[PDB]
This record gives sequence, structure tokens and C-alpha cells, in this order.
Amino acid sequence: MEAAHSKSTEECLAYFGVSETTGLTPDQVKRHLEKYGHNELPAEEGKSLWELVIEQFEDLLVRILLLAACISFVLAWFEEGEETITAFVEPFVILLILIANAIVGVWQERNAENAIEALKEYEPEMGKVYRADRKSVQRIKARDIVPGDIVEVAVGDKVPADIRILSIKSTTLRVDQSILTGESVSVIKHTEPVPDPRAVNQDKKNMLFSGTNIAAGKALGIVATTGVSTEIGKIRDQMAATEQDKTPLQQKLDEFGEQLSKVISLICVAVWLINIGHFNDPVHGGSWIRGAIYYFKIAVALAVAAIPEGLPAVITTCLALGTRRMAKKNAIVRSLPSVETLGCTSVICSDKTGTLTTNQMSVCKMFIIDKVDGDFCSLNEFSITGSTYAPEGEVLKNDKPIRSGQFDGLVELATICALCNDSSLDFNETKGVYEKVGEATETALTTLVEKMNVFNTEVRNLSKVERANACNSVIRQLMKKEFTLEFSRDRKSMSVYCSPAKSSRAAVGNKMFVKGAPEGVIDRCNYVRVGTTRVPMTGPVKEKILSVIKEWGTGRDTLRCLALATRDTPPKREEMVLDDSSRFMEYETDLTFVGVVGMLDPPRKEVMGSIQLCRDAGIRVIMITGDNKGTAIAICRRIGIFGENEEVADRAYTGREFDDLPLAEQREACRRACCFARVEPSHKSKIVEYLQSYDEITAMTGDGVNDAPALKKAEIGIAMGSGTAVAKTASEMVLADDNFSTIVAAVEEGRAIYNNMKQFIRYLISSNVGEVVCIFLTAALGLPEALIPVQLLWVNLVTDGLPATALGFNPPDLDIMDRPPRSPKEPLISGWLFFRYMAIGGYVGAATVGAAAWWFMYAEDGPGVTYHQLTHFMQCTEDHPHFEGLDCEIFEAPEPMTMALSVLVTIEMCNALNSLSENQSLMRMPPWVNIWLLGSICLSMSLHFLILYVDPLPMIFKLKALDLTQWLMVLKISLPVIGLDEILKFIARNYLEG
Ligand SMILES: C/C=C(/C)C(=O)O[C@H]1C(C)=C2[C@H]([C@@H]1OC(=O)CCCCCCC)[C@@](C)(OC(C)=O)C[C@H](OC(=O)CCC)[C@@]1(O)[C@H]2OC(=O)[C@@]1(C)O
Ligand SMILES: Nc1ncnc2c1ncn2[C@@H]1O[C@H](COP(=O)(O)OP(=O)(O)OP(=O)(O)O)[C@@H](O)[C@H]1O
Ligand SMILES: [Mg+2]
Ligand SMILES: [Mg+2]
Ligand code: NA
Repeated sequence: MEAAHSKSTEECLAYFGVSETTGLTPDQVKRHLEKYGHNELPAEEGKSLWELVIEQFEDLLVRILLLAACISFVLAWFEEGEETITAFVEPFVILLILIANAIVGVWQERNAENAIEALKEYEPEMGKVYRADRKSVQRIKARDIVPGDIVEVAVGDKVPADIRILSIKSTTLRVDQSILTGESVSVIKHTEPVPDPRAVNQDKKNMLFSGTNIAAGKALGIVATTGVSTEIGKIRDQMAATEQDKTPLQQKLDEFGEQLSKVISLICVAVWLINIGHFNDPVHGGSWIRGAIYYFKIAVALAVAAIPEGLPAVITTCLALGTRRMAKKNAIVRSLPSVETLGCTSVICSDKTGTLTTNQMSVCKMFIIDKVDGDFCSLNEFSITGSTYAPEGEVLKNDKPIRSGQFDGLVELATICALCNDSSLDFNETKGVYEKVGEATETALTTLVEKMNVFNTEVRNLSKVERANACNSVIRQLMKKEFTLEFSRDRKSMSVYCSPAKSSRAAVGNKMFVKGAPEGVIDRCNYVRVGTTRVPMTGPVKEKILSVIKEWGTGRDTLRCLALATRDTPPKREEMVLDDSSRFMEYETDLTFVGVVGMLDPPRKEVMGSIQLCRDAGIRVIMITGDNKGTAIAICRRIGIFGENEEVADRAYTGREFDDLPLAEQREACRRACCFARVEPSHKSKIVEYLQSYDEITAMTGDGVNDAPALKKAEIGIAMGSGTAVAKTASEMVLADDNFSTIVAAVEEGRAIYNNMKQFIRYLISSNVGEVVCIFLTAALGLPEALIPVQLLWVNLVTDGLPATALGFNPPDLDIMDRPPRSPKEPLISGWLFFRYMAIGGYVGAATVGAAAWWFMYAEDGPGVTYHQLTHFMQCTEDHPHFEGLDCEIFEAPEPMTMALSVLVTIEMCNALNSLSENQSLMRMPPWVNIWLLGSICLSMSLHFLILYVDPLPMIFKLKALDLTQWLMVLKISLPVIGLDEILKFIARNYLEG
């Protein structure tokens, strides 16, 4: 029964055909279970470890590496010779990296937890029902409960299903529904039907929601829905149906893989076309097997050279490091890849209370009627000091301290504030500050009572724990609170029935003290109090009252106003029904207006500045608040969202106004709106949806399970540190301090992390371009391999990985927050930059291939065969050039490979320097700008020499320590790379402006 709240208890019992005193029969249970299923949320997919291991090899680049690992394996097996000392190193290294890759991938999944499974923490193991086959209640497993059975719940129980309350056994039933409605105060439940078929959860006063808790009382009810049909169940289905897209970088990275895969295959086809002349060679002669092995060798090297094997680790390291940095600033990032997205944040949707404001309530003004005489009318307005909950402060009349007691009107003002209140104060000796007990709104009144002290009590005698509730207790001894008519959103007011303390056999003296939203309370007043007298509510006085209220709540004070009143002659006690909250408003009529109190929930001290940073950064800010529209707008003007005098008619909406708009208008309203007040349960999700239809990267705040759907949908769900674990699990980031300013600071950090990432990504991919050219130039010239797989891998993971990481520490630009949000579609490399890396790549390719060919020719240490052209042959089956001798295996010498590798390492240490800045020369922005980068270069060179001298290594890498002359040749070919990029940058700065 989805609509149970609007049905009477008799109608719910008739619908299921069950009796309240016996419960369902076993046949009913059978059929109901069959029809509705078990009361539980579905189980998450049983992803097996094997399925998880197979996914670690779905990426296109890891599959290419796997393929090359296979070819490598085959080659290191179809080879002939005693090179058994080392041959399967290459394939074992590739495979090892792939294995290490998979392990990590599985490791993360095992430690990852999803929000959906976090909801199941809200379903109790057991529940209690009454079923026909037994006289007494029986506790069964919650999953065995079904729609229709009679359930029993009591204080401490976790509600097992969505239940329509049939009968409240205790004097009252109080529920803690915080997780679903946000109401952090336990609310009173009743049994009468709630007429509105579309009432939001907060107004279903006769329902118990599954996952919620009984704070007080005992009750009997009938199960309306179970499983995915409960409120929490529907939240679980929305979440499950929400698909979160890949981050911008993840998308570019996947696109890069596809293209790389395309380029690699094409290069293989090029190496084939450039050697089609081989078909013109005689069928006899030459080893077709040694020619094939050659091509498969460049295929393996080509694959290894094209893939930036160390990039993922570099990215993850920069992210982990930045994330730890962000934590120091109260931003707990849960998804490393979300740092980027945070930097792209285009719109920030933020709840007001507790995030934009402190949620520390304080009464600042208040007024009572002074005189009423015909058309003449005057009010008595006061001010109060002290923004804390501490009874420290004083009342003021024109900033001149006065005594409240000197005005009876204030004595009654304070009596209403003390009695029509469920809160109190408590001095926390530990912290040393007066903490609140209850809601902020009412506690502000409790605090106001202590400051007013209308009975001039001697509080300067009590301690710090007795000063708390001193003046309140005095007023409590003067009136006996019989019962209280709880507050409810419909009438927006609350009242308490009271009778004098010292009173004999009398039936006169009772009073109802009322507190609530001004408009409704003032409309129910037929009288106005003046000191101790009373006169009839007239238009002059009414407009006067409503005008000040409008001014206080809509002007620059942005005060939350409450009208206080008292029904002088309340109905007789026997004539009131305390169970029908629908009658509470009628009981609060024919009232006597006493006064108005205006309180402030001040903006965080940093919010003003942060909002301005957003404006500079081109980030739109949208406030979501529970305030009425007028006050919401007022507050937006106050903190900077709206200009003090700017028109906002179509930039601020209440939930109601928004719903009345057609879909097209709602979408349009979202592209310009900055303020949403009194927002429905699904509006956050609809707002996110509309924002995304404009490609906005949206950050949205939330804290309870009811915010989970929207948090999951927003590109950046932001949960409160003080919120539910579910909201946190559904968010990309958690504000350890709930402060809006913490979000802005994270966006900036995001912009800075990414800028540095852009550099080391371009740095690493740049080197792969050069490596591919080298492998291509060598395979197109029929030259002996200059660089082999194992070497390339060491350079891409270690040698270049260190500088790359260091680049992640590049100082941020000073105008980081003065620039608009970076467009998601923004490529990392294109235009003139694409050409530059096209030039640098061609350079590196020729420099390495050259350096090796150099040793093979114009080098003393090696065959000085200049212009001999290694291209000519590599089989020595004919031996035409070498007219006389006994050697031909110097084509496999380590010296030449060591010259190429040394050149690669040296040009890369230089290109890392050219990476500090995209367009600035090393003359404007020196290398020492980033000490980590210099330090890394020193560490990488040391590692290079390491594999050149420590015997085990040079054999594994096929390297041989270089001569001082050979080294100098390395510097001669490498160092000039700086000049090349220096010139390319110069052209970008001086001839590419527009
Ligand atoms: C890794 C090494 C190499 C050599 C590679 O093939 O990279 C290409 C490639 C896949 C792209 C290209 C490379 O293309 C070439 O260099 C042209 C072919 C030259 C081969 C000559 C042999 C006969 C990047 C590397 O070239 C330069 C010169 O910078 C730039 C960029 O990449 C990025 O912006 C990185 C995104 C994370 C991508 O065009 C990219 O494709 C895309 O979709 C992009 C948008 O991504
Ligand atoms: N305890 C209370 N007793 C009487 N009137 C109250 C009380 N709390 C709030 N009000 C009044 O009723 C109005 C509606 O309050 P309500 O709780 O629904 O909204 P809110 O507190 O401003 O935001 P939220 O929906 O997040 O709680 C308030 O603007 C105020 O005038
Ligand atoms: Mg409230
Ligand atoms: Mg919430
Ligand atoms: Na999200």
C-alpha cells in the first residue's frame, strides 16, 4: 500500500484483509510472500576474483603489452645458442609488470565499498509481528515480514518495514527519522490519516519508515510496503540506476589508447611497405627465419616504446600526495580521479544551514506593543548582545542597557519563550562552553530568557553549570505545563497548555502559550497585549507588526522571526483531543499577540570571501535552503550570491514555483538560478539533471540517505563530515568541517594538481613518441636495434618516472582562481604543441638511432666502418664487405645500445626541464624553480650509472660503461634538445597571440 498514510487504519486493515488482534493467517503469509517477495534490498552482484582478474586485462594498452609478452616469450624460446644465462628476462619483465598491474587492480576492488551496500546497515535482522497461528507476539527475521502483517515496535527498535501506525500503546511515540528526513530532532507520531496523497515523508505523521528508530514509546501498526518499495528501498533503486560517467582525463586516456592502437598497427604496415622490395630478392639465399625474427623483435619494441607504462603509477602518486594535502585542509577526497573533476567544477550547489552559515542561533532583536490608540500605534523594540548560547550578554534599548522586568510585556515574552520550548542549555565543563540541548531555534530562546532575566533573579551567585538554566527554571516554577501541541509544517506553530502553580479549587487561570511563523500566528490573533492590558487586533497595529517583520526578515538583518502569543481563555481541557494534530491549529486560535523575536544564523566568516573566489573563478554558486523565499534571497544578497540591488525574480525559486514550471522552463530556470528555497525531496536530483544538460560539472552537498541519489548523480557529490556514512559513501568528497569554504579550497587545489599533471603527462607521452621514432627509423633503415624492450621499460618506469613525479610538484600559477572553469573537452596536446612534440619526437628518434650508428662507424672504440651502412646486411651469409677476417657479431655489441640509451636518458632529463612550463623559456622560469625536479634528475642519472657498473645489471640490460669521449658525444647530441624547444616556445609566445 504505497498510499497508506492517506488511508484510515480501518481501510488499511480492510485492504489486506487482516485483523488487528490476530494478524495474518499462514495462508495469507504464504500468498503475500509470494506476491510481494521478501522484505530486503537485492544483493549486489557476486563478482568473482577470477572475473575481477580478467578485467585487469580488458584495457587496449594492457592487451597489446600482453600480446608483445607472448611474442617475446616465443622468441626467447625459438632462439638457438647458449644465451641461457639470460633470454627469458624480457618476457618475464613484461609479464611481471602486467601481474603487478592486476594485483593492484584487485587490491582496490577488495577495499572498495559501495553506498548501496551501506544502506543494508539500516535493515534490522529481526522484527516483531502478531500472526494468527499464535496468541503472543513473535520475533522473526525482518526479511520474512510482508505487506499486511501486524507489527510491534518499541523504544530502541530499528523499524523493519514501512508501517502505517494503527495504535500507539505508550503515551506518545517518538521517532528518530534523521537519516531519511533530515529532522535531527525525534518527531511525534499519530494515527489519523494524512489526506494529501502526495505528502512528502516529513508530513506522513502516521508512518514509520524502515531503517528509522523508535526514540520513545511503543506502537502497533500494519506493514504497508517492504523491500524495494519502501522509502529507503526506492532510494536504493534510484542509486542503482544512476550511472556515473568517467572523468575527463579517464576519457582522454581511453581515447589515447584507441588511437595509439591504431598508430602502432599502421606503423607495422609502414615497416612492411618500406621493405616490399624484399619480394624482388631471390627465393634462395638469406635466412627467412632470421628475417622474420627481426620484424617480430621491432614489433615487441614498438609496442613497449609506444606505451607510457609508468604513467598510471605517476598519476596515482600525484593524486595520493595531493589528496593528503587536501586532507590537511579538511577536504577528504574518497575518489582520487575526482580531484580532476573537482578542478573542473562549474557549479556548486550548497545547502545553507551548517555550511554557508554556522547554525549557531542567536536572538538579536525583539519587540512588543507599546501603545495602541485609534489610528496611532507604537512598538517597543529592543536588541540583545551575545551570539553564543551562553547566558552572557544583555538586552538593550538604543544600545543603552535596560531592565526587561520594567516591561511586563517582556515578562510575558520571556514566559512564552521559556515554556513553549523543549530545549535547554548545558555547560560542558570539559570544553568550557555552554552547549545546546535540542534544536538551535528553541535553544536561542532559552538563551534569550537567561539574558532577559525578567524577575531580577540572582544568577551571579550560581556556578557555570547552574547559570545555564537559571531564569528558565524560575518561570517553570510559576506555570505548570500540562501538555504540549507539537510543531508541524502545516500550521508552522507550537503551543503548550499551562496552569498556575499555586492555585486552589478554581477553574480559571489556564493559558496556552504559542510560538510560530509570524504570518499564521498573527492571523490567528484577535487581540494585542500592551504591558498587562489587552486590546482588539486592528489593521493599524497588524500592518505595523507585519512591516517590521518584513524588514527584519527580508532586509539586511536577514533574521529568522517568530511571533509569540497566548490564548488568554483556552478551551476547557476536556474539550480538546490531543491525538488529532489536525485540530491543533483550531486550538491555537483567538490568540493575544505578545511579541516577535528575531534570531540570526550567521554566515561562516570565510563564506563571503570564498563566494567571491567563485565569481573570479567563473564558478556559479547555488544556495539550497529551508528558508522561505524572501529570507533566502535576503541571505543570498548578504553573502554575495546576489548583488544588493540586483533583480533576481527569475534567479530564485521555491520548490512549489519550480514544480509549476513546464519541463522546458525548469531546465531554463536551472541555468540561471542561484537560490532554491523549500525544495522538494527529488529537486536536488532534477536540478543536477538539468545542470548536466548544459555540460556543467556539478558539485552538490548532502548528508542523509535521502541525499544519496543526488550525491551519486552530481559529478562531485559532497557529504558533511557530521553526516551519515551512507551520504559519505555516495560522495566523491567529505567536508571534515562541513564548511562551504572547504569546497572552494578543494576546487583550487584541483585546478593546481591538474596543471602539474598536464605537464608530466605531456612529458611522458612525449618521450614515447621519440622512442617510437627510434624504433621506426631503425626498422625502416634496416639497422641493428638501438634500444631493446628491457631498456625502454626501465626508462619509462624508473628513469623518466622520477622526473615526471617531480613535475607534479611544479609551483602553481598565481592566477589559478582568476580563470574560468577548464572545459572538460580540452585536449592535453593539440595545435602548435602537437607540432612541437612532433619535432622533439623526430629529434629524439634520430638522436638515439644516430648515436648507435655513430659507434658502429665514426667511433674509434668500434668498427670505424664509415659510410659502410649497417643497412647493407645483418646476415653475413655472403660476407661481401668484410673481405678478410673472422668476426661479424659486433652488430649485437652493448656499446652502441648504451650510446642510444644514454642519449635517451639525457634528452629526457633535458625535456623534463623543458616541461616546467609549456611556453616559458628556462630563462624566464629557471630549472631551480622546482628543486624536486633537479633532485629527481640527479637520482635518475645515478640509477643510470647503477645499471652500467653493478655487473648483474649491465648484463641484464645489455649495457657497457661509456668512455669519457663517448659520454661527451652523448651531451653533444642531447643538450641541443633544449635549444630546439626553446625556439619552438619562442615562436609560440611571439607569433601565436590572438
Ligand atoms: C605514444 C607515441 C606515439 C608515437 C603515438 O603513435 O602517439 C600518437 C597518438 C596516439 C596521439 C598523438 C600521436 O600521433 C603522432 O605523433 C602522429 C604519428 C607519428 C608516428 C610516426 C611513425 C611512422 C599525440 C601523442 O602526439 C604528440 C606529437 O603529442 C598527441 C595526442 O595525445 C594527447 O593529447 C595525450 C592524451 C592523454 C593525441 O592526438 C594522440 O591521439 C589522440 O587521440 C590524442 C588527441 O590523445
Ligand atoms: N520549534 C518551533 N516552534 C514554533 N515555530 C517554529 C519552530 N521551529 C521553526 N518554527 C517556525 O516555522 C517555520 C517553518 O520551520 P521549519 O522547521 O519547517 O523550516 P526551517 O527550520 O527553517 O528549515 P528546515 O526545513 O531545514 O527545518 C520557521 O521559519 C519558523 O518561523
Ligand atoms: Mg526546522
Ligand atoms: Mg539532508
Ligand atoms: Na557523484
